[PDB]
Amino acid sequence: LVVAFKEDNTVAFKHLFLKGYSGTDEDDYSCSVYTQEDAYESIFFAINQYHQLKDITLGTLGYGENEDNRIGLKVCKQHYKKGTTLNIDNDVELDCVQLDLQDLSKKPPDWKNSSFFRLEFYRLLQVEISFHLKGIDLQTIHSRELPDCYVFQNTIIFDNKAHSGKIKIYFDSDAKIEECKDLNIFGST
Amino acid sequence: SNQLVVAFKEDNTVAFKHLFLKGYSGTDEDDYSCSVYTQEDAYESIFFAINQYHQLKDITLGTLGYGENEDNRIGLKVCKQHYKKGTMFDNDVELDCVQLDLQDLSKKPPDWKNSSFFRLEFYRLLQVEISFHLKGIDLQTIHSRELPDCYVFQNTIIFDNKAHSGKIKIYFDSDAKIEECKDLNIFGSTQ
Amino acid sequence: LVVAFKEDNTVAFKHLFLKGYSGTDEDDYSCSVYTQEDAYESIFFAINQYHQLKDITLGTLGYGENEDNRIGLKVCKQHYKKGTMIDNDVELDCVQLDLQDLSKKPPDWKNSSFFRLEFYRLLQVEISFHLKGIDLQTIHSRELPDCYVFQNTIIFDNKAHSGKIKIYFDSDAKIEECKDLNIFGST
Amino acid sequence: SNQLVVAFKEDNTVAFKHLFLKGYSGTDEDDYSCSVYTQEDAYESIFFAINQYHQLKDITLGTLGYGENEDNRIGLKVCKQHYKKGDNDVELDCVQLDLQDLSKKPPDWKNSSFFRLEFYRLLQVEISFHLKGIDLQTIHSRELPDCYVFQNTIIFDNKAHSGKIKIYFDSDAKIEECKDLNIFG
Repeated sequence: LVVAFKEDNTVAFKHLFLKGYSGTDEDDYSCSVYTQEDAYESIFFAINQYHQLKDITLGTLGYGENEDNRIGLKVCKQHYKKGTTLNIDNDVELDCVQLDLQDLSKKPPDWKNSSFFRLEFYRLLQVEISFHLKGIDLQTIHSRELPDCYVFQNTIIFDNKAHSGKIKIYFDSDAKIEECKDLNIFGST
Repeated sequence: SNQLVVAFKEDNTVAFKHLFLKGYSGTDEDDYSCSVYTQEDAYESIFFAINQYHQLKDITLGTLGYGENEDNRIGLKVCKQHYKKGTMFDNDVELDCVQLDLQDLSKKPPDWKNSSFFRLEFYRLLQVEISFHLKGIDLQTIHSRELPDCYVFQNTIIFDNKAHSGKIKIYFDSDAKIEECKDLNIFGSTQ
Repeated sequence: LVVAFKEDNTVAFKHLFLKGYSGTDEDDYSCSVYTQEDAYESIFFAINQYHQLKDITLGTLGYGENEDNRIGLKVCKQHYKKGTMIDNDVELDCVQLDLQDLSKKPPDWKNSSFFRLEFYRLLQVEISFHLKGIDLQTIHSRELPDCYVFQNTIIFDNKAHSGKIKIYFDSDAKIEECKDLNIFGST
Repeated sequence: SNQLVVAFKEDNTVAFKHLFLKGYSGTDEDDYSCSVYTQEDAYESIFFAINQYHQLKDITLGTLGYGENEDNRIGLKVCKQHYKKGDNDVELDCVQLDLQDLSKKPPDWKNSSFFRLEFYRLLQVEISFHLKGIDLQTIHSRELPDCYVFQNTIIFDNKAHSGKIKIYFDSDAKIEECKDLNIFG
């Protein structure tokens, strides 16, 4: 459970998945956005970087299995419930979409034009992207005589819970040692 | 009973500085937010603020809406102070004002950009002042369906050239006050 | 005297004539360049900002008459004489560029043999010009007109020959009563 | 360690970092000069260094010149350490790039199989070249001219395998027996 390996990977993930990430966290969150375009650009950047991860990462990474034993990312949006001037009820509605690698690979990407991604920011509490990545620590392949395999449970949160006109973008990564699943490491062929 | 949350007033002001101040770095330069040292950057900053107001519906991430100004109309007021024309020039200062309605900004091309008002003579310019009202709702602390209180933001952007040193100091002031919502529409909402 | 007006103007001049000036000085010098392209771009930027000063400045400025009652900027270069590669012989070449020379379309000065620098033997390039400015806060109260003459100098120092050129901006302000002189935008 | 004009050695090394490290901010990131988090950035930074060496003549503001290697032929060496795919489990490949190879249009070297890196088993890439420089502040009087030989080395360090490559720039200056090579003028 090498803290350095867990930590060094997280920094690299912030640079890969957070559009415009300056290199240092802004406060408790990694960065923020103040406009609808920047919010959409940041959400779509994270998704497109996951899709193309194979040709981006400089690590010994691979896609990981999710709760259903499938590879892909989940996108959740929490909105205040609407009704029939201020058309909002305090009841929160949670919508989710699972995007498989085939869905992202499709040309044109039909997911971008979905009604799910037409956000209503005036009643939006947050958007949460979540995906799993499997990585190997090669500094222990020769030491242990069996590679230290890690499972990263990555989560990107676009928190708009303040409703102050700024969205705080958080990047969480939970690493856990695991056994090898014989999953393909991006670079190897 | 005090009902204004300082955090909500201040968090919104930070966001307005990002929306209306062109190139705003994220932190204030000194007592003023940012400065400009050329005529182009000065015009670009003036025009950026007006165009951001115009397109606010598609920019803001808050629960905002346009607010009725001092005289009950919708829109933003631009003002310029300048030493009156003379042989190199009390009441030596001349104050010209211009009220731009939502329809004036919506014309494509906005005819306001080509106005003689916006042809500034920087050698005798004291300052330019942009002023507009925004209404906002704190959803985190309403906890009620009807009777939502709204923060009335009395926003002002000042382009101070009173020093005449070659630098224009850009200030952003925002005065929040709790008020009745009074039937004004929240940008992303529909029925 | 009004130090604030002298210093506030120097800050503005650094933003107007120093290409890419970040807003704060780098060390004792304002900024530096590490390539020939950046060095040429910085020299030409200063000159072109002088030429177009009328449509750039936010102050109450005007061009200043040089020591010999002339309008324009002077550009001086210091190159080593053809050495090995006397103590040391340096070739100090100068060019005076009048406002009519800068106004000529196309600018023939850019294509001059003067501006074909040999950086391996270049000690420095120095751009110098005069600007006259008025402090309108001295006319706000009484009717006494306080005028200033700025003796501006931009120096591209390659005297170390270490691969970096240090760019210094000096400005000497002197209170000299104006004589109904031309100010940008006045009619 | 004699005739230690430390200022000249260090002033040149700063300028080298600006010429050969792509996007170098002006100050080192930590113990290394800068880092890269994507394969495209890693390739752009590698190729930027090589292309700046190729065009050094039209870039440098110093009194520089190319330096000869043990080969007695001017050029840069690129080395890559990879884990053997499958006592030594590391594989070291090295190439030399002549100035004629860099000068040919189109540069055929960019499209070579040597430059198709497998980042999952890559430990590091190392560009290494020699540059000769003269300190003109010691020839002024026509007495004793000091010639320096800079043994520059850029390292793209992926030994952590954490997804970030640390870029180190080294420069070893030595006063040598001045063999007055073309000083780009």
